[PDB]
Amino acid sequence: SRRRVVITGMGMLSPLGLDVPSSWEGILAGRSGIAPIEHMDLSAYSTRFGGSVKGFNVEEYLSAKEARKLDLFIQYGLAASFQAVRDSGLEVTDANRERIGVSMGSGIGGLTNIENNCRSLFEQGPRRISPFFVPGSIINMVSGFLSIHLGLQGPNYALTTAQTTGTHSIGMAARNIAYGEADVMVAGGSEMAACGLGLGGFGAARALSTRNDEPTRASRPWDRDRDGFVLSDGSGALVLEELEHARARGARIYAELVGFGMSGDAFHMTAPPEDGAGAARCMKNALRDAGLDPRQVDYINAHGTSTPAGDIAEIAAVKSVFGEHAHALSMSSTKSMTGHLLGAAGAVEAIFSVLALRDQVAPPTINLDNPDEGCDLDLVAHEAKPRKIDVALSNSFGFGGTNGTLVFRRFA
Amino acid sequence: SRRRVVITGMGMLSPLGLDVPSSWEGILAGRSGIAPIEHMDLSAYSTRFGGSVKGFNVEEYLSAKEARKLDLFIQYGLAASFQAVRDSGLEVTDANRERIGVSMGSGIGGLTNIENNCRSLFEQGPRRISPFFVPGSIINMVSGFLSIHLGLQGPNYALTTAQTTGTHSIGMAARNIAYGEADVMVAGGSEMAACGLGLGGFGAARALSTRNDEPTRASRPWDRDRDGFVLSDGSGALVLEELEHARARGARIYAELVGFGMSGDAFHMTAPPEDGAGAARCMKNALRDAGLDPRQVDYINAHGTSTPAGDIAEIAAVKSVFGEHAHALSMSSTKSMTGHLLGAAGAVEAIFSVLALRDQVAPPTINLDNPDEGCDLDLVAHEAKPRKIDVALSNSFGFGGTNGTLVFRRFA
Ligand SMILES: C1CN(Cc2nc(C3CC3)no2)CCO1
Ligand SMILES: C1CN(Cc2nc(C3CC3)no2)CCO1
Repeated sequence: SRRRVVITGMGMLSPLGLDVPSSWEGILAGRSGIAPIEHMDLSAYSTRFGGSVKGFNVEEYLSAKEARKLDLFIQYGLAASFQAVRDSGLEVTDANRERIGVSMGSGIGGLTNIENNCRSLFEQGPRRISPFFVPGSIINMVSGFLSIHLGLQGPNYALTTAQTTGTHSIGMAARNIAYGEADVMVAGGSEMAACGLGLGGFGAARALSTRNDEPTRASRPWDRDRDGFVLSDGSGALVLEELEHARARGARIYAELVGFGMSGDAFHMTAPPEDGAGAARCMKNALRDAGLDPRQVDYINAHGTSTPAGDIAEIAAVKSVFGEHAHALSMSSTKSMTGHLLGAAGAVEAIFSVLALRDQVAPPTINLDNPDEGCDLDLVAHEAKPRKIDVALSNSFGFGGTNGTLVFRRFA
Repeated sequence: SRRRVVITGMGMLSPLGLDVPSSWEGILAGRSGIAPIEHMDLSAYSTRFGGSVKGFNVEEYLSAKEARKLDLFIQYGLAASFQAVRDSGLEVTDANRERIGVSMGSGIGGLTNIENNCRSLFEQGPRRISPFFVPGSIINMVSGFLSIHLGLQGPNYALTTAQTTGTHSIGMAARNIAYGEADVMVAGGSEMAACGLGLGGFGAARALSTRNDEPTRASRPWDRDRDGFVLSDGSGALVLEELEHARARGARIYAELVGFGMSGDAFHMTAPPEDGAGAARCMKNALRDAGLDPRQVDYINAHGTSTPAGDIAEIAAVKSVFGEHAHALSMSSTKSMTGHLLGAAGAVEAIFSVLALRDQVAPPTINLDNPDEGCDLDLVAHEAKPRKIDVALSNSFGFGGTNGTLVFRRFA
């Protein structure tokens, strides 16, 4: 029968920090991680800024010899995973290594690497493609390389569900533990899509904010002057652990993961439905999975991408699910500060959701100067709000009409 | 406790045929689908051949306009999925659409699309990138587009576990049904990595057969003259269904999915351990999942990629798991005929395993002229072998040491 799942370790790279604590300090202080991109010439692009990881030192984690072989998304994924495992205090042994797995996901994985090897192929020919190109670029190699370095012989896999990837990765890893397929899972996601193909591709779809002259104000979820999402890089990893296994070894437990929902919109390849029907189905699945009265929800970390259609869909979904209680809970988008980490958005946001529970504080939606038509909930505009939070919900939506919800609550 | 999962529909594109029965006919006749790759200049490449899908007409499935938006891997995935759903006779209704989900995966996804947009990007800059570039290229758009086209509102996700994708997709879908998260899932994988970056990428790692003079002899699993895998394209989709749901509507049931195993080697990024300790744990895990003794297994559809290290690891793994029954089971690599469909390998091989149960026949390992040192099992050399098959295993082992086993059993 179904076992309980707790969070015993967390790790992160974000535009606000090279770990969880430094990232969280920025979240609570309403700091923006968004800046003109310096690694390349974006003068031909309609968007020239995003959320870069600043000062990442791969030699805190990996040999320069291994690092050279791996795309930044894999480097970021491993850094976050190592942080999480260290933070858990878990010791891997011959006694438990078959029961510890990994589910670290990505939207596109090694797009920089693919672009660079494409450049080689077109300018020089196939003989200049790296021998490390495939294992260094494909999405499942965070899971792969992590398992190799730590000796994890449990379930080893990777999700790719676009902007929903991190939430799905965490939820399904929890199910692995819940149903007895593993006792421990490292789960989350990593993204580094800030190359010509990523900024170009989202640019061609007009999905990105073009506020090049004021990048820290670009990401403004529910604000009437929003004009698309801000592209950001990084990684979130959590150590998920069966409750009795955590109690047995004396683990510090951050919070309990009580609920997971998925649903398909079955609406459109890229646009969410205006009424938030699929998002509402997903949150209800998750609240029923957690055995909760919806009025128990104190805080929602919204998907909150700063797109016109996405942001209003979410208000509509929240109003439909929570009715009058929609006015009592706090909902915020940390994407106001971090931008949109795509495959990693759900993973960093699950971590902010857990910290919202630890510190009893709703992070702000910065840049929310003029809430749009119908965006009349407590959206924690401008400044962090200390408040009672027993239950926190993290939403993600993505291309293909793919929805995820995670429900966390305090553990004592 | 757990619900029972059966297979009520199958769909396929392979190097042998544009559907399951035509592909299966090729398999039982020992036909090769491998040939020099056409309409692509491979002069500068060490490998010039592969398993291509021949005569695929996407307009049987999609309008020309919707096909132009989608990478070939997505087209192939949708073809297999639409075949599988039509094969099942399932009627999607408002009453059941929330209970029907999709998990169609890929190893890379849209390399061909990415390669052609790199061309535009380097030659002309970002302004020639298609607006449909991102949604037309990302791995979760087979699940996305299928869900939208058929109105499927159940769990909607995509796996990417390299050469293990198809096996994990089917296994995890089976779990969704077993634990009551869905009543029906369309599951499997698709792949089209026959571009410069795919042939070039694998070529640079020297992973491919370079037997350009005799492409149909290139794929020769456990033969002493094998020299790497053969890159192939295509798709497999299965309709997985809870047993009482299949029986209520009078579905034709091909077989029962009784077991699913996952394991990580935690060994090497691309090579398996020589003893196949990983594949052995995964098979043992799948038999335990099915409540079956190794003695009950009759037929194994091997990973059998025709790589020196992979083929011999699988022999060690089978001898270890099965002991004094290892010679009594038949084990064949259909990759001897199809080549390696990468993320789709496990999907088309699950279908071949199901059909082996229906037709009571072990497909051949063609080109097994001179079994290697230790390759003394019943590998079904050269020709199909009619026999008693009650239980069939399908193995997948991939980059990152990610392993998958499915266990199928006759139904009645
Ligand atoms: C999550 C982020 N993903 C990243 C991405 N992929 C692309 C191009 C190659 C298709 N540009 O950026 C897209 C899916 O959603
Ligand atoms: C099964 C196929 N996988 C996908 C793949 N990626 C590549 C090049 C871009 C790196 N070619 O194919 C890799 C291994 O798993």
